[PDB]
Amino acid sequence: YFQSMKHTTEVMITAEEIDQKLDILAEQINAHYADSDRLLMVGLLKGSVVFMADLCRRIKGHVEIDFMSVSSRDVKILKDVQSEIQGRDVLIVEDLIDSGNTLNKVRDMLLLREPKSLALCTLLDKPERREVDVPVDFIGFTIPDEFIVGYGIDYAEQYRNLPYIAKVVPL
Amino acid sequence: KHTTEVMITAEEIDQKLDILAEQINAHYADSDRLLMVGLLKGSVVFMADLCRRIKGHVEIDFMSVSSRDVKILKDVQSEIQGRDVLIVEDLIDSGNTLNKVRDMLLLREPKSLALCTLLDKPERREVDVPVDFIGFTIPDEFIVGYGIDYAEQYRNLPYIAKVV
Amino acid sequence: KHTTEVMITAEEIDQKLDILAEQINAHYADSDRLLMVGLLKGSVVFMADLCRRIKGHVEIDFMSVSSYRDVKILKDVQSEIQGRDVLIVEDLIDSGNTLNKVRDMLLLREPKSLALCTLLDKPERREVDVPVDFIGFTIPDEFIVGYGIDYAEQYRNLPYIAKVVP
Amino acid sequence: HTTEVMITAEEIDQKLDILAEQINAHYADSDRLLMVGLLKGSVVFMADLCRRIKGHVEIDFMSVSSRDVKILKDVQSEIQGRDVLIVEDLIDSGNTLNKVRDMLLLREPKSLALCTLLDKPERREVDVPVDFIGFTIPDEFIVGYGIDYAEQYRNLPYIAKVVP
Repeated sequence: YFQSMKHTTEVMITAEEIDQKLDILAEQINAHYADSDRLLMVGLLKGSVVFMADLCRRIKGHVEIDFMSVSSRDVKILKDVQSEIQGRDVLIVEDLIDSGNTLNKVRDMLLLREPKSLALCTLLDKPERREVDVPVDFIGFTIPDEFIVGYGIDYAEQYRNLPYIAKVVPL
Repeated sequence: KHTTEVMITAEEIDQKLDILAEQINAHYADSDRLLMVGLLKGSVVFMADLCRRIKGHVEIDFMSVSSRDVKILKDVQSEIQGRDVLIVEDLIDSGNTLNKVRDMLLLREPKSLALCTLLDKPERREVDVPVDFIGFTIPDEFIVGYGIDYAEQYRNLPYIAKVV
Repeated sequence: KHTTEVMITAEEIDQKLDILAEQINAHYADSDRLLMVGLLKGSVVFMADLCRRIKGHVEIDFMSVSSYRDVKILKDVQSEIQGRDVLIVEDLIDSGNTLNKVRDMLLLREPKSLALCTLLDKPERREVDVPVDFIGFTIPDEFIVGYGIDYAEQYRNLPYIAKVVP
Repeated sequence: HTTEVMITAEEIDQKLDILAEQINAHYADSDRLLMVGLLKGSVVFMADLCRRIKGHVEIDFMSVSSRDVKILKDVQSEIQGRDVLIVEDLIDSGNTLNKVRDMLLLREPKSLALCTLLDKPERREVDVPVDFIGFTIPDEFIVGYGIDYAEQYRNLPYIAKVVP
């Protein structure tokens, strides 16, 4: 069987618009952590990697980065952070928040380790999809509930490496 | 420099496992299913012997973990939400690690969470962790065997020994 | 939708573990120290029982791998393997596909020696010819549970090996 | 110590275009490319490079620690029958990459290749095949663009020499 293309992708947010938003988020984060000397940025794999890579290069001061892998089902830790959390300023960095369910469970687990502070930063937010009230400190774009990919977001492990955010559109 | 001397014999442990199993079986008599979770590596021998005496629909699972920080090196594979969960441990002394594990598991909203330890050193307690089932209450002796190591050795002793 | 029927009693398993320990202990007579490495979750009861019968300076460890779909390491061993005598301890071998990948992974770490012990072997299922040094029982291709082996996560805690009658 | 730019962000950017053209030509005929990075050092290079690679691309990550190379987190994605590209920020001794390449070869990828942004050929202690190299550099003490000194400097947008 030959499988014909069944969808295409159309740019929704360009690489340049994302770059602009990162400048804004970095101004907000840098201002927020002005009186902090060290910041630990924790990304959730796989989706946060592109965003974390770009953002971390704009954050000032002593910055450390780390990653965790969790399952979306209870939230299971597939890979924990390698850094100590207690007494540290911690910023969780995520590509997209929709339901909030995963981020809320990750927040709760980290809070147990008594960071000095815990904040959450998401590039994209679908506020319509929210199912639990998780506090998000820094938000890039507010978007409708579209089928989106790119800049770390996959569909069937495809499109994670698009430099822009696209919606997946049927023929 | 050191040697080992038997403190609690294999036969004494065997008798206490029957006593623990009766308490556990009575406690979960009305439960749909029980998930028993051991912490690696120390819990494996105790868990292996104990789970064989527990009635009903039993599943077993393991975690590996290594102050408020904890690192989860391996989480449980099984679902926790809405299930009866029994944490199975060889020895509780400070309770520091167990308390952190208990707190993390509580976030997953098990129907119930309980703790069983073969050995308890109550004089060593540094945090108030609730312990539901205890085999033997012991002084702070330097002990190995039945899963408990010194520098990774002696976990395979069938008895609990004092290191002399 | 199903029942169980005893295939190997707890007594028969106990007797076979004595035979296996005799073989293992004789095999490692000259060994300074042995690392026994069990695969989770299936090997845990067999490991617990067997390790208590093995002589000398013994250390135990565990790994968790996904079933062969690649064989992925979900939890690696904590111990160093390089230059150690290592015995992999498994509940059951059938296709051999998973154990073959595990053996290969451990060989890459350059142990002093590597050997494999399985309590149960279904040789009519073998797809890859992984060398096994110690075998407890050779069994027909039956739907089996108990002594660490599950059906849908149930029955791992049965103290005997049982056939499921569907 | 202090730091001094050795390779600018613009220079890295120019080289990533060169690397991307080589990779894109090499994999023009590929059904699925899987790019695999080692945490944490490869994340920045991976993020930049993957955005320039054409076709069906998936990315994944492993965490390994050297003593044996133990797998702290394996890839989530399937390797068997796929074209796989290991993406690394720096190769010096090659020891860890050689063990990683060997482990991935066991999974029978269609093809396996290695790309590094930086190579210190004079530091090589094992013969690992490297298919794509960005910059060949002397054994300078360096940080930035994912490479740390005691966990610091990973977020520098350029590659800096540490001058003590």
